[PDB]
Amino acid sequence: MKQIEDKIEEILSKIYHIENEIARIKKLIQNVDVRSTENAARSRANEQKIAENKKAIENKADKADVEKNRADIAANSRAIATFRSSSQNIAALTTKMKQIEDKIEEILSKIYHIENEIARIKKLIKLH
Amino acid sequence: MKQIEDKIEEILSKIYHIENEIARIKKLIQNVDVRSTENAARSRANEQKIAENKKAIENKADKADVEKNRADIAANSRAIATFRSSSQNIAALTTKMKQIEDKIEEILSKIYHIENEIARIKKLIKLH
Amino acid sequence: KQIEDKIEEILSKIYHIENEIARIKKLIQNVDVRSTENAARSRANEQKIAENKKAIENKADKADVEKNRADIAANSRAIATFRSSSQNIAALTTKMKQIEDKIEEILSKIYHIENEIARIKKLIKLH
Ligand SMILES: [Cl-]
Ligand SMILES: [Cl-]
Ligand SMILES: [Cl-]
Ligand SMILES: [Cl-]
Ligand SMILES: [Cl-]
Repeated sequence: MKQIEDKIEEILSKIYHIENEIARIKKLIQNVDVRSTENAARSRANEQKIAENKKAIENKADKADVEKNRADIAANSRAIATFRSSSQNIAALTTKMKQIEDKIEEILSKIYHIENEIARIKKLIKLH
Repeated sequence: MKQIEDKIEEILSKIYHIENEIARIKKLIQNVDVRSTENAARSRANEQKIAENKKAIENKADKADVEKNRADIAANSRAIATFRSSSQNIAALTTKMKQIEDKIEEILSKIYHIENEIARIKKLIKLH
Repeated sequence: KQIEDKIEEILSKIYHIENEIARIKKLIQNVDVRSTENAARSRANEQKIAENKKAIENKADKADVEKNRADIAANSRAIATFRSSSQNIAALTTKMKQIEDKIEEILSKIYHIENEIARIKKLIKLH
């Protein structure tokens, strides 16, 4: 009788409450199902950006290569101070050379004066 | 007894529906769980791979150092063609030199013949 | 009889269902959170990737360093040649020295000659 109509009253109340929870549950699963797929795309985007970075790195030059170069550069820099000295030796060998040419033209002229004297002397002596 | 029966029927239909909805929820839920654990695995791997790239990046050369080297190299190259006309000046000095060497020996040769002819003049004088 | 027995069943199915729902709620909640973590982790990763992309925009390519390496080995090959030349300076310096010497040899021979001649000029005027 009414014990039944109370169990039924309880049974309906539970059922209605169960229905609200399911609706609310379904909603939540939709919220999370959508996020997890936006995450799956966000992470497949990233792993492909990273394979680009991995690649774009296989292209950038080592640091050891560029520290060899800065050594070999400073090596050649120093060799330029070893063979910058023998530039001012040229400007010194040209002025001395020139001096030597001047003295040589002066020596020649003395010889030609001398030769003229000796021509004179050989004549004076045969004229006796 | 035929209102208690109508409500009971309403419940049996409602229960069957709720059961069917719960089966939908479970497998749906399962899949979001399955997918979210992938996304987690994917995002931590990517984390590892991002790290790897951060290190590799650290072993590559900063452009500014490579740009230094370029400039230094060019300024070395500047002061190297600069010392090509140094040796241009040499080839003139070497020839100008051998022109002086050939003179000096001729000068000597005229001088030796002068000496001889003086020795002659002197001997000619004493005998008179 | 036959009402009481359906109601009995119904109450057992409700209880069964209440457990399924309370189990479902913590599954969902767990998965919700795991996805909120996944979401931030993947947003962070994209920020880190985006620091690596910006650190790649401050490094030199292989081509440019390869170039520098060639430019250098040239300047080594170009110098080394020129280095062999400039030993020809040392040759002019000592040869100039020998000359300087031969000239002072010559200059002094001449002065002794001038002297002899000065005497001869006089001796011939003395006849
Ligand atoms: Cl997720
Ligand atoms: Cl370099
Ligand atoms: Cl260099
Ligand atoms: Cl990610
Ligand atoms: Cl990266």
